[PDB]
Amino acid sequence: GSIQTLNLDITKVSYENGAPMVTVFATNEADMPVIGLANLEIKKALQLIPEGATGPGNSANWQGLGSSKSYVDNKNGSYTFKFDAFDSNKVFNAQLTQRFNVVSAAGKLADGTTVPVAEMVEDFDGQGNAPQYTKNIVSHEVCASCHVEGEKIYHQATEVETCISCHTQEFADGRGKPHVAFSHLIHNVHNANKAWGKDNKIPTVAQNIVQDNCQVCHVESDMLTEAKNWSRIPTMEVCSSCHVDIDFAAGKGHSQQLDNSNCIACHNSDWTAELHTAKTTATKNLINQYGIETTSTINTETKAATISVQVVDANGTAVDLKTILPKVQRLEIITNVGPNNATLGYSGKDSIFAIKNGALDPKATINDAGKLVYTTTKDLKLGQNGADSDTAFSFVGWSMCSSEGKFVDAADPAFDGVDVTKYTGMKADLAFATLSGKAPSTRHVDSVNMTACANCHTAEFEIHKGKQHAGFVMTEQLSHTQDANGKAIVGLDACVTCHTPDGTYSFANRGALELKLHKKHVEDAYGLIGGNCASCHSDFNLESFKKKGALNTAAAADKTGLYSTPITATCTTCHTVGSQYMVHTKETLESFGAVVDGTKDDATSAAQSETCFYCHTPTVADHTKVK
Ligand code: HEC
Ligand code: HEC
Ligand code: HEC
Ligand code: HEC
Ligand code: HEC
Ligand code: HEC
Ligand code: HEC
Ligand code: HEC
Ligand code: HEC
Ligand code: HEC
Ligand SMILES: [Ca+2]
Ligand SMILES: [Ca+2]
Ligand SMILES: [Ca+2]
Ligand SMILES: [Ca+2]
Ligand SMILES: [Ca+2]
Repeated sequence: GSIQTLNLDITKVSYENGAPMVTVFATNEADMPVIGLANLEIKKALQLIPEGATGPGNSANWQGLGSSKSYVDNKNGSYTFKFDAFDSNKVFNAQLTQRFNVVSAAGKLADGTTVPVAEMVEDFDGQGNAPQYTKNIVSHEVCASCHVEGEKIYHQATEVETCISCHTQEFADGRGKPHVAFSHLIHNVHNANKAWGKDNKIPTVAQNIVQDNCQVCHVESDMLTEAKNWSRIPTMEVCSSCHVDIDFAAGKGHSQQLDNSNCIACHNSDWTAELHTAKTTATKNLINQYGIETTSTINTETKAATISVQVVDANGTAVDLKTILPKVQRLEIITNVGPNNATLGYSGKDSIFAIKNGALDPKATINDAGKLVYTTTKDLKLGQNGADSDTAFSFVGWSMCSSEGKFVDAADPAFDGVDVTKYTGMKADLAFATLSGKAPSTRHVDSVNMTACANCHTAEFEIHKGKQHAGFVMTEQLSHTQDANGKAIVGLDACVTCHTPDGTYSFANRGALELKLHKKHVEDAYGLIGGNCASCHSDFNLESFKKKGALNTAAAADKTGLYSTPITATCTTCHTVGSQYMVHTKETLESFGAVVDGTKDDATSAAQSETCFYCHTPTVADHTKVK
């Protein structure tokens, strides 16, 4: 027995006896009644003090009426709560909106059926009818973009409405701690201007992901009638959460404000909304002004790839590159071979900055058709490593010079790209060519795609933007397949040009794409992801292992490469051999056909000898499934 989803509805609220009687109906993912819940509770009963009631400019706030774990299982999927101690403070007002926060703890029914956590709020008028007014600003779904759905976020609960129901203005006032009001706390813990908690945690990582972008949590919605409160209700209590150096009482860093009466008179919604979103809006506008369309052909006699880049405008119309060359900050072309098992390594790949700060490299030209044209100089070794090695794949990244939301001419040929306020990474592209002239091989893209990355990093993520790279914006420009609904898949297959089976610049960094995303995110995003493979994966492509060879897993004492068989290499990124995270010894892994941190030749020869998937049957839902 296992329930996948527990749905909760408050179906009836009756005040016929004084204190409300509250009926909850519980169903599973199949809409069948759930009988026997043992940990159902009204975690909070509240009523809504309306906006301005506590003073001009002040927020609406949730006033406490108690809680209850007292209920009858009616044996039909419904549960009826009573309150032993309703409204201890004697503030109940039937003219106010009434809220109930209902939670069901993860656990087991009696029959042993597993039941997942469930939370909800529902609002009512003072007689249990539909409510007359609400404070509906955000919904739990925005938090699930970045925090694993169904797991506690910091503590107590899994859904933002539960946090909001306890972290009230009344709660903060009662503790003498303004900062624990949820509308203060939530900005505080994602903003690095001040630390939080006894430990003085500086939110460096939250700051680097969220970047004060109001629109990752504040989203307009017919379902959320107070969604525009983020710009319409300026208060010292909320604005000070990130604006930490103003003292409104003393008039330091701002004119004196003794209350919230005048904030909106000067801080109009249009200005607050515009000023906090201006820069991301302007950047997104610049990224969407141009595209590129890239082709690649192999000379059958020289075995060199020629890559052609067509700039296009927002409508897909040709732009001659000569017209915008002075504004191009960088354009880079990286070519590798064998899209399912890259063969040239990091050191052997072909790479060029065809354009730097408005100057063509002498190896790149613009033809009479207005296309940039570049021919590889490295030995591509086409056809030297089986059918996959027939195919060259070329990744194009580029950037435009930009200031205050406009493209500008490059004024400084030596501009180093460190100052990311001076340029915009643009839409990257991927082009395939074959030596044989047959259709190209392509890597699988059916297990991970850029939609998952964009949940935390946004669709405008300028990957590697800085001193070393233009910034790769990943879009349908480099899609070559569709999912089962016909949606273009934006794969990470182009990243393999550098993230090769031989690693990146050093044999020490687990640079292969099969290892690198796991290594970065298990080290730096475990608070968000932990073991949640679904944060990136729709599926595992286990069949892809049959196209892999050796994967670089370590550097020897002399700085040369050590390699593992590909399943062992992939699992060991998070399961280090000889650590507390890996039960299998090296000897045991070798008994299962593996090479652990051996020579490229030994790992290549053994790459299809691993018996791991005889026992292991990983799925995204449970990657641990085995024996
Ligand atoms: C991605 C853009 C995010 C969205 C949307 C939300 N949160 Fe977040 N949060 C995020 C990061 C990158 C971090 C820092 C993690 C780290 O490792 O340092 C956080 C941090 C928090 C915290 C602090 C405690 C913690 O879990 O580390 C809280 C309490 C928190 N976040 C809550 C939260 C809620 C309730 C959200 C929806 C309104 C929410 N976050 C959105 C990234 C993102
Ligand atoms: C009451 C039933 C709570 C619910 C639901 C949530 N939290 Fe909470 N939180 C609670 C208490 C009693 C405290 C200590 C307050 C104090 O006096 O210091 C907290 C504290 C936090 C903090 C630390 C805030 C700070 O020190 O600046 C965070 C980041 C926090 N709580 C987050 C949080 C989130 C995201 C919740 C919903 C998932 C949540 N809390 C619910 C009580 C209650
Ligand atoms: C998620 C990590 C958020 C980001 C980023 C920002 N805000 Fe936010 N805000 C968030 C929550 C969960 C809440 C509480 C909502 C509730 O129902 O209590 C808020 C609240 C505000 C408010 C208060 C509105 C009111 O009625 O008093 C304001 C003025 C506000 N938020 C503004 C704001 C701005 C300007 C941001 C970008 C700079 C922004 N928020 C980011 C969650 C998150
Ligand atoms: C963190 C999530 C923030 C909250 C909450 C609020 N603001 Fe903010 N504000 C923030 C940043 C990162 C910036 C710089 C933005 C940029 O692109 O330049 C700002 C800026 C302002 C400004 C302009 C700067 C100035 O010196 O006055 C104003 C007037 C401003 N912010 C007002 C404001 C108000 C009224 C808020 C509560 C509704 C508020 N901010 C919240 C980050 C955050
Ligand atoms: C008009 C007479 C104002 C009243 C009343 C309030 N504020 Fe203000 N504020 C005003 C100006 C002209 C500026 C500078 C704008 C700029 O872009 O330079 C501000 C600034 C702020 C900021 C930003 C602080 C910073 O980034 O340095 C915040 C967060 C802010 N103001 C909030 C705020 C609140 C909450 C008010 C009522 C208590 C309030 N301001 C009153 C103009 C006026
Ligand atoms: C939220 C749950 C995330 C998902 C999904 C993905 N990434 Fe991520 N990434 C996340 C965090 C919290 C951090 C560390 C930030 C810090 O400041 O330390 C990262 C880091 C990266 C980096 C490093 C560069 C950077 O901008 O910090 C890269 C290049 C990166 N992440 C890429 C990436 C890709 C391609 C993803 C889809 C496979 C991806 N991330 C998912 C949080 C999250
Ligand atoms: C060669 C021009 C590269 C391309 C194309 C991509 N990456 Fe990269 N990446 C590269 C180097 C030299 C390094 C540092 C050494 C190392 O292997 O760690 C990286 C690093 C990453 C990281 C780790 C964190 C960081 O340093 O930013 C991640 C998560 C990463 N790279 C992801 C990534 C993705 C998703 C790419 C396709 C969009 C991608 N890289 C392309 C070199 C190059
Ligand atoms: C985003 C930060 C990721 C998380 C979280 C996890 N995986 Fe992953 N995985 C990721 C990428 C970018 C790739 C490379 C795809 C490529 O083209 O090489 C992978 C690859 C795997 C593979 C190889 C098979 C495949 O589908 O490509 C396996 C078996 C795999 N990942 C397993 C896995 C497990 C078990 C996770 C949860 C603990 C997990 N991944 C998280 C990115 C991310
Ligand atoms: C990082 C992105 C991971 C990759 C890649 C893989 N695993 Fe994993 N695994 C990971 C975590 C964070 C955990 C939970 C650890 C804890 O105790 O909380 C696990 C757990 C397992 C387990 C269960 C633990 C045990 O002692 O056996 C198994 C069997 C397991 N993982 C197997 C496994 C295999 C076969 C992988 C390659 C296909 C693999 N994991 C990759 C994180 C990550
Ligand atoms: C059956 C005889 C097995 C073969 C063949 C392989 N593994 Fe295994 N593995 C097995 C069991 C019974 C367990 C523990 C399961 C549990 O829940 O406790 C494991 C565990 C792992 C783990 C998790 C390690 C940890 O977290 O400590 C990993 C990463 C793992 N196994 C990988 C792995 C690889 C790469 C194999 C082929 C070389 C392999 N296993 C073979 C059972 C069996
Ligand atoms: Ca209802
Ligand atoms: Ca819910
Ligand atoms: Ca802070
Ligand atoms: Ca293309
Ligand atoms: Ca075999």
